[PDB]
Amino acid sequence: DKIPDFVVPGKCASVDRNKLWAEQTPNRNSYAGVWYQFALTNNPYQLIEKCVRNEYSFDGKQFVIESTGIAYDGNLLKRNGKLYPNPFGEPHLSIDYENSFAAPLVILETDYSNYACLYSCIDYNFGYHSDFSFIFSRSANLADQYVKKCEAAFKNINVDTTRFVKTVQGSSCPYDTQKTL
Amino acid sequence: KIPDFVVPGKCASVDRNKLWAEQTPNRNSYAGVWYQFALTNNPYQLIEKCVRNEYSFDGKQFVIESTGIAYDGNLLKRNGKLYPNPFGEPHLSIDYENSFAAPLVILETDYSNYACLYSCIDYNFGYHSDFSFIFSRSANLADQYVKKCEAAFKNINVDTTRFVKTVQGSSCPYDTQKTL
Repeated sequence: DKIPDFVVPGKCASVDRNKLWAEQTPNRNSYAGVWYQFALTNNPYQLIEKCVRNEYSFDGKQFVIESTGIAYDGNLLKRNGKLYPNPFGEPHLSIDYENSFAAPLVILETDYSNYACLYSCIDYNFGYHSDFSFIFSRSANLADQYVKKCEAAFKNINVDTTRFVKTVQGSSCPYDTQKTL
Repeated sequence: KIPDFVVPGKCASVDRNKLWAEQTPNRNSYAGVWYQFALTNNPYQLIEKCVRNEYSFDGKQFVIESTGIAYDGNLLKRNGKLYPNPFGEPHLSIDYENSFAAPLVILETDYSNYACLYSCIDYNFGYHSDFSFIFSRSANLADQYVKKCEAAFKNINVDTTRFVKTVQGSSCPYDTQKTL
């Protein structure tokens, strides 16, 4: 039987969240600014297809996010999000978007000034999980040397990195318009 | 051949503002114990049988302790919260430990006997998944109340033939559950 490639046998991987939380908590401000989605694994919840540009502002307690790009129907779209600590005190963040749902998000690795590797995972009641991974860049392109760092990080928690698909970015994108939305 | 909980089209419009206006003043009456009477197929629900949800309202949100028999036959406790949607939208978020948070609308409730609850998420490919529940204040629920819920789901075009009854009653260790 065929199932989607983002439904995978087994339980979500462990991820040493307490380590990452302690490393990231004092650096929150540095995570703010603009991040471009360089690539992601197949994700049925993402409404923005191309030129995905995420603007993060940090208010000391959470990040407010303005995500923009071209939707699957070819129109420009702006979505409003928030990233805040998980409400039960677990050492991870919730990413929540307006008119959507919220999901756990771990920053598996970032150097803050070039790239970030992101990960979210959900267990089902029937012996499978679904995970969603992103590679984020501070610019429209990202050098092979940083892509490999994410690839290693994902490979290490057992994610099939052949699942990554590159997002359209670059001078074909109307970034100046997107920022006015 | 897709799961019966992946449905064509966009999530339904549900008159959330009308609901919110009704329920806001009555939040305290929504606390206490609610049994899951029936639900549509849900892959995120870890508790299979004897599902008992205890709600406490602290003024801003509800704190939830959900208990019952897991799919492996063991007893399970899950901690949840229910709070206003953080963007200011007129609905609630239901959020469970080591899970995710989803929008939750109470389509109808009389507080003393039943509640009909609904959650919907849209996909980028033109389909949605919705999850529906019938809650009761007792292990059983009279027919007249089930029917009110069936009417409310029908009104939003949910196919009520998707509902399955949850095991409750004699076979359940509620006394032990209360203890977890």
